[PDB]
Amino acid sequence: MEHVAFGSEDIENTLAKMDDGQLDGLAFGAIQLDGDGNILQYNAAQGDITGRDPKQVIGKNFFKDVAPCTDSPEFYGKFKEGVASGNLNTMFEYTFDYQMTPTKVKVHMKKALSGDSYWVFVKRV
Ligand SMILES: *C(=O)/C=C\c1ccc(O)cc1
Repeated sequence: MEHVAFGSEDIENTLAKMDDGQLDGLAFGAIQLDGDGNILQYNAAQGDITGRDPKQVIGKNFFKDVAPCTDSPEFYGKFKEGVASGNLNTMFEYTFDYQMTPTKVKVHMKKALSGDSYWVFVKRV
């Protein structure tokens, strides 16, 4: 259980040191996306919430393949804008409802410290 609070101001610095195994000890859902939306990391808390098997979604496109419910200006559009601008820090509520019971969550999207990588953090509300 890695002690990092959701929405922490310096979360990108703290998560810079975690490998896939340490990511699995977070109290919340954590997805790392590349600039095109491909999933690079996907932790255990996130699979708990979504029912996805983390090893099976690495490599897949989040917006096209795994989470089409996020393919809308309200989620993907903010993502695309941040990638385009090279800056991203936003939090909002969303409902996850593809192939699963509709689940309301808090989403925090933030640019990683490292290269062209972007974090998506999720927790139940
Ligand atoms: C909408 O599609 C939100 C996200 C999401 C992620 C994974 C799975 O399996 C369903 C939905």
